[PDB]
Amino acid sequence: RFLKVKNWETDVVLTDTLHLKSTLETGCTEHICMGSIMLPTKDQLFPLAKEFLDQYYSSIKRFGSKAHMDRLEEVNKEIESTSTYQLKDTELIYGAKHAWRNASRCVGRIQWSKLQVFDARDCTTAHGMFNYICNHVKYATNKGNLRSAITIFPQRTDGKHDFRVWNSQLIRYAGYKQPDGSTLGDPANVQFTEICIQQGWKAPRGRFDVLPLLLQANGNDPELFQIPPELVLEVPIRHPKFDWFKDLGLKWYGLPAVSNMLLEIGGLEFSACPFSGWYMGTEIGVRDYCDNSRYNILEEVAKKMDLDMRKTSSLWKDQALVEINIAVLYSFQSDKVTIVDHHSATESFIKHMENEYRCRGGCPADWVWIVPPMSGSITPVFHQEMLNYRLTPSFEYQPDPWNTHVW
Amino acid sequence: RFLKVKNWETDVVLTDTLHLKSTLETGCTEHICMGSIMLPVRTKDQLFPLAKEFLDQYYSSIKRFGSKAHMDRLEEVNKEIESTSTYQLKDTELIYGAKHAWRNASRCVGRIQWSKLQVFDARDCTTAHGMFNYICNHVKYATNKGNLRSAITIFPQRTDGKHDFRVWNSQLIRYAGYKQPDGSTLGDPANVQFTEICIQQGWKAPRGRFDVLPLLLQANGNDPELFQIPPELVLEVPIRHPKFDWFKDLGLKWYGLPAVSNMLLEIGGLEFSACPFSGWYMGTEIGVRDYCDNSRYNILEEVAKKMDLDMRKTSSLWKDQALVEINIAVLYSFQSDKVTIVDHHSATESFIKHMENEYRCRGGCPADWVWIVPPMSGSITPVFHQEMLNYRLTPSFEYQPDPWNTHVWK
Ligand code: HEM
Ligand code: HEM
Ligand SMILES: N=C(NCCC[C@H](N)C(=O)N[C@@H](CCN)C(N)=O)N[N+](=O)[O-]
Ligand SMILES: N=C(NCCC[C@H](N)C(=O)N[C@@H](CCN)C(N)=O)N[N+](=O)[O-]
Ligand SMILES: C[C@H](O)[C@H](O)[C@H]1CNc2nc(N)[nH]c(=O)c2N1
Ligand SMILES: C[C@H](O)[C@H](O)[C@H]1CNc2nc(N)[nH]c(=O)c2N1
Ligand SMILES: [Zn+2]
Repeated sequence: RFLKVKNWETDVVLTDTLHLKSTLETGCTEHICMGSIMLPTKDQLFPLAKEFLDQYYSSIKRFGSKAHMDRLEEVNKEIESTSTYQLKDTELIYGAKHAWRNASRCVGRIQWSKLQVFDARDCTTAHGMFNYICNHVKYATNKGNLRSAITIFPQRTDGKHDFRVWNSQLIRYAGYKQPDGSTLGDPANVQFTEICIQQGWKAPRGRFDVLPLLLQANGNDPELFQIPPELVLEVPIRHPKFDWFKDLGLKWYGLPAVSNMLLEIGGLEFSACPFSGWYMGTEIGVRDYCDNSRYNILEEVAKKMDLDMRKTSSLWKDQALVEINIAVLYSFQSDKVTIVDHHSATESFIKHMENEYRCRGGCPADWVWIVPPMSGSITPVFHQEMLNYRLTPSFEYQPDPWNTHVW
Repeated sequence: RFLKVKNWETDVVLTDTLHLKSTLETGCTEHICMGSIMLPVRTKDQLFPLAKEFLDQYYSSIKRFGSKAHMDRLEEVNKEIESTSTYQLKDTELIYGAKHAWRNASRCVGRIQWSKLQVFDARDCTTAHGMFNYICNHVKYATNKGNLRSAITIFPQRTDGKHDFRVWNSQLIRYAGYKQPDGSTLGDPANVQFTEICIQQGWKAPRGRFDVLPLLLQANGNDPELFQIPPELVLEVPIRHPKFDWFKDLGLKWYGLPAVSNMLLEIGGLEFSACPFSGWYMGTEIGVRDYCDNSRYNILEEVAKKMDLDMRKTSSLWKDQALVEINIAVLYSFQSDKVTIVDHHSATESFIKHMENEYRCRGGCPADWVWIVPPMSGSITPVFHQEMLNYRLTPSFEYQPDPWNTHVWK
């Protein structure tokens, strides 16, 4: 069927047909919606490959051509013989860009076509991975004028020689459990911060300690490496009015770079595919800084602002939230590092949605993730109906390696 | 089947078995989620089973399942249906049914209060004047001089579909909206079409910014009739700020009694098309949506200007700053006038406790995340971090088409 999507603020209705080409399941049923759940063979492979090549050739206006047919046969014979195949550089680039295009939880997809792809399929070791990663970080950071990029390591073979980056993001802060029973640094990384020590790392036991990369190549045991500090761009956070702010001693890194997902293109699985773009202000100011299970800093900021924290209805938490997020943005813009506010980013997404609807017939989107964690309804996406469904190529979740690795 | 739901802030995991009793569809499929879509005359045939299901739930709730009283009621209803094609609920079943439609309302964050609902039985009502009297009594009881009390008034159920009782207003109390020839709107933009119908029907509009609309009431399928709610019965709150003395000069005020009046209440297969209900406001409803939605009063700029915020660029977060103050004001004004209201922090925290309680004593709590999470400060409320399962249980409150689109004028 053909579904319709309405924006309740502008009345604009869009019709969706792209969903009709969905393959994977959503987790929902006619009886129950799981829209808010965080995570709901040669014979198998060729179909997948064919589906992919078909869209690739269609995208380049050579659908059904001899080239298309030839390629389809070549891959067909390759799988039948090698039980797998290799993507052409062209198909690789198209695949990665589209996996981003299809990321229903990503609000910055208007940038999807401008992705620098780094082919690391010739990589064989952890030092090699480190080398490729350092080059990605430097390229993408670009002294503050961030550029989206992804580095693709060798695809899975027999699952016994998988490449993996154990970190969740290339750059994050350490987390240690203290005697107090409290947590020093980032609580979200406590466990990882331990496996780094349990492996050899010498933690400074600080509040913002850039973690070491834990790289795994060809199924081997992961190895540690410290990213040249000169390559980790960091922003000290200050407020454009509260000169006391700085004493909070807060800072964040400029490069968001998801490194634990799995990239699936034409059936092939790339288990190590770190990618990066740039931050939306709220990710740091609202989630990293104010989540109760994270740096949980609202109370401190509240106190220095000297506001009545006696009653929830004074909305001190909300007032502080705003100020903190004003600081994050302020600091990044001041240090000339790329960053986008939730207002501008959501506006962009709406524009992207409209482009996608008319040039592609739709845009899979997960409302639960697209709407910013603060000021939801004053951003346009809140009033925008969205249809969520899975399309390939795609970025998928995968088990944390330390729960699957056989040392 | 069992389903796990987890809170990513506390790691608490709950198990849901309640969903096994969901009959109605959700709009989603194994291939598509319609979770953010706002809205995705029965036969004797499908009526008795609907009745039986309900009566079994009722008798089980009172620990009399399988009793003689239970079996006789089933036989009594079955006969009545075969005989008259419908059936009447006992007062007790009506009350139980009403409370459960609220208890099952997956988009309602105030459900911790479900068991305390005052049900007014208006099934003996035959005319619009009769409806007006019932509604006046409901508004006065509910308002209770500012100490709000949850209530619902239930008018006669649908029979053949040509004799429906309907409250044409979407809420018993709402402000008029007027579109000017220059394209701008005076009052509340959301109520413009309804305001026009009221004028066409004879209402003398005072054409101001906060004019309480007249009730347009339809009884037994007849053409609707106009009634003005006694002003002394309509409690309102002037909006001022704890620190901004100029806020009061924005000329804002809101009514204190929220009362949805356009939903359909379904109990045991029976359809109640006019069932106005009221509780009390969560601050953000007024402060974030009614006041700051671009298509509503939209006061962000004017408030931002007076605060002398940097409006040159969005990254100054002037909108976000103005938003908090306005919401501080709404809460402050209500508490000062001693009119019940709840802020989003307290409301969401209570809902999590209610939800956990429901999972243990009931096996679940259908909830719509998209609606439950507040329109501001989303992630600093516990619900944002809570996984929820949405499904439909009856009894329930359902949407129904606006009456002006279906009514056959006499
Ligand atoms: C350049 C601007 C970019 C912006 C502003 C942006 C913004 C966002 C935001 C705010 C999220 C949610 C993060 C969270 O809540 O954890 C997100 C998620 C995501 N983005 Fe983008 N993104 C950008 C670039 C990228 C790139 C370059 C890719 C892919 C190559 C991408 C793929 C995804 C995926 C797959 C997710 C979901 C990850 C998860 O489930 O944890 N994003 N993005
Ligand atoms: C005790 C006070 C109550 C509070 C604080 C509360 C709060 C809320 C809020 C914030 C909404 C969302 C409104 C919107 O965004 O349009 C809502 C929706 C809802 N509530 Fe409650 N509520 C209360 C009492 C009730 C009562 C008395 C009933 C039923 C007897 C009820 C039934 C529902 C239903 C059916 C919806 C969804 C309405 C729609 O879809 O438009 N609520 N509630
Ligand atoms: N802006 C991005 N955000 C995604 C990564 C940052 C995100 N806020 C985050 O903390 N993700 C966690 C996963 C959150 N559950 C991680 N993978 O370390 N991506 N980007 O490439 O531009
Ligand atoms: N707090 C309540 N809120 C629901 C009613 C107010 C809501 N903010 C509102 O404006 N609802 C619109 C529907 C909004 N789409 C209506 N039916 O007039 N309900 N209550 O019983 O206490
Ligand atoms: C339970 C719920 O799914 C969870 O808290 C989601 C909500 N929306 C989100 N949205 C984004 N962008 N990122 C998140 O981590 C979440 N967490
Ligand atoms: C499109 C989207 O579903 C829509 O704007 C929803 C989102 N969440 C909501 N939540 C509540 N409580 N009330 C609403 O009117 C809405 N509108
Ligand atoms: Zn769904």
